[PDB]
Amino acid sequence: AKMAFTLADRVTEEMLADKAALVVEVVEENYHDAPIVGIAVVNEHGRFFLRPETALADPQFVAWLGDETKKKSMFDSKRAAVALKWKGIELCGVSFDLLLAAYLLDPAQGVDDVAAAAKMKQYEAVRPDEAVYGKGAKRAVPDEPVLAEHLVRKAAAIWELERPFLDELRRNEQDRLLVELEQPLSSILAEMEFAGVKVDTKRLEQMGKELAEQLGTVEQRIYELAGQEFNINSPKQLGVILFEKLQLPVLKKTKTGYSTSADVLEKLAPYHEIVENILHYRQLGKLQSTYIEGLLKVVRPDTKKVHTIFNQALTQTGRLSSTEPNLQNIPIRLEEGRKIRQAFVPSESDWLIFAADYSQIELRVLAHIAEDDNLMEAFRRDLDIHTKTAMDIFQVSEDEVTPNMRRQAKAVNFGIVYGISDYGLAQNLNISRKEAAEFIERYFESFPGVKRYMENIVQEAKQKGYVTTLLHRRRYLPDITSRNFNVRSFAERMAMNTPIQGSAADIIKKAMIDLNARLKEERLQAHLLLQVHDELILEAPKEEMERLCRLVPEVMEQAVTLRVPLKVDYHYGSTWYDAK
DNA sequence: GCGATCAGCGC
DNA sequence: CGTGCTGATCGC
Ligand SMILES: OC[C@H]1O[C@@](CO)(O[C@H]2O[C@H](CO)[C@@H](O)[C@H](O)[C@H]2O)[C@@H](O)[C@@H]1O
Ligand SMILES: OC[C@H]1O[C@@](CO)(O[C@H]2O[C@H](CO)[C@@H](O)[C@H](O)[C@H]2O)[C@@H](O)[C@@H]1O
Ligand SMILES: OC[C@H]1O[C@@](CO)(O[C@H]2O[C@H](CO)[C@@H](O)[C@H](O)[C@H]2O)[C@@H](O)[C@@H]1O
Ligand SMILES: [Mg+2]
Repeated sequence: AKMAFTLADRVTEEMLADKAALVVEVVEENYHDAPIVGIAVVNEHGRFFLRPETALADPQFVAWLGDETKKKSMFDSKRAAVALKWKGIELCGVSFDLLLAAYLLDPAQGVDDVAAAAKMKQYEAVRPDEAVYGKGAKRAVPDEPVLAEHLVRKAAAIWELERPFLDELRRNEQDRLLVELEQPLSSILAEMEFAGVKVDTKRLEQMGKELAEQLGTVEQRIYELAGQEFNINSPKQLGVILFEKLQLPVLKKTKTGYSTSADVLEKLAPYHEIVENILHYRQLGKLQSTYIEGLLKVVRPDTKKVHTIFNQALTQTGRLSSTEPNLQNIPIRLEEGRKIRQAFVPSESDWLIFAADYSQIELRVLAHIAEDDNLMEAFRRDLDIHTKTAMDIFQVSEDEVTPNMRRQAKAVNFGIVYGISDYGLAQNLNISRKEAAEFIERYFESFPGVKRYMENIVQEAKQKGYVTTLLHRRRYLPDITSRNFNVRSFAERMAMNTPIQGSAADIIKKAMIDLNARLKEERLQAHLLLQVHDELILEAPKEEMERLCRLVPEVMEQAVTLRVPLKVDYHYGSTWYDAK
């Protein structure tokens, strides 16, 4: 039966109590400068629905929203906070965010709406958002009666669920993680997203023109060498040309056909001149379609800024993700793509971009957690970790390490940092699974502490059912007991990797909170723009660079205290590209 | 229109 | 046989 509530035509005092579940509904997935379709408030006085036009124009309600002493419980408060920021309204006092609470309790559940979170506690008196709004082209805000009941039911669920969610977090020893880390970070992410990053669109357009030129040249060359025209961007069509018309060997196949991935094309290059051209085409095409045209599509015409959205409740490792646009994967490895970064500039005249990154934070975290004497000593001496790993696994002095040895040691470390299988390592180094496994073995012989940790963490995951990070983030691994070798092995690798990657996530998140506190104490105009897993990107007046060179690295390095030092490198320049 | 498949970017 | 995200193609 329907849920009782007052569909108010004006704001009343009882709607402004010092404790309430609040819903400020933004239906558009991208909430930047998006519409607020409705508001719901549930407190000790009852349940209320308010039309945005009314509430947001009412000075009492606005003041209530901005009053830090008036506590609010919400679901995805960042969405509401940002939508309100675009309307010039401040949201304060959010003491509980159900989305973040559910995320910390179990990232694997994929909770993306109130209904999903509520179902965790057998509460189902609320509908999934998709059921109410639909999806895709059929998505739309329903009539007021339907909308009002939905927002009220969501607010009611939040009101009822706060206590049980907080109680379980306390049992998991995650209450501080929510209240002292994720919730405060949510507000910082809101400011970053709202600020956005300025884009030199003319620069991007110029690069695009140039790429279009090169693409046309290589495209014709490809048809030339192929003896016919075909859709190069079609793995299917390309596969027929390469493996049927040109008879190149089939070294790898996909579930549906011939593989044409770069790793495969690399091996085929010697056989035909068309290959190198296909590779060149893939590189330029990726830049053109994804980084030039893609970025240009989401830049705001009025300010020339891009406003990403950081998904704080998605990854199972505790990392943040970025969308519309994704600003965590802008090219940097190859010089060609790297130039894309020249397009990201300061948002004000005479300001500069400042970037600071942790040096090998994942392996330092591993040295700390595993308490491996060799690895800890390596970082205490601040050694080149890849040269050092090569020295130990290949049993040679430092001057005996060749470039190829270091490359292979670096690939092994990559595998450790990301928890890839011996198969993954074999493909990465183009060697046999046996040889790959062989390197792993040599690594454990030289880093016995790491081997002990891996064995111990796997047993711990099996016994408790989950693994944890430095700040108590948790990840359940039900597959660790599977009688299927591949499935179980993956779970075991995640058991060892999550504490590493997840703790690194915990650290940079706390650094972000500590940094903003310091920037405020110092009254610096500098502010965060982006987080890219192990690095922070800021912009600030050129006159603040010297102070940032000392402040940023220090705050980041001191975020937590490990058995080994943390080290942060930094650079600044006129564009993101120049902050190298 | 929309999901599946394949590709490649940085972490 | 680490991952999330985005874009081009392809078949229903
Ligand atoms: O507001 C971000 C927050 O919303 C969720 C759903 O609760 O994701 C939605 O919004 C994202 C940003 O536009 C989209 O990428 C995603 O597809 C959409 O469902 C959460 O996952 C996220 O933390
Ligand atoms: O000129 C466009 C026309 O060419 C084809 C090949 O016959 O595709 C080419 O151009 C596309 C757009 O630039 C690329 O995506 C593709 O990789 C390239 O081969 C046709 O599909 C298209 O109609
Ligand atoms: O030989 C023991 C060694 O094998 C691993 C897998 O690499 O774990 C296996 O053996 C354990 C018993 O000691 C089981 O609990 C586990 O499920 C099974 O895969 C290592 O963790 C262990 O050191
Ligand atoms: Mg780094």
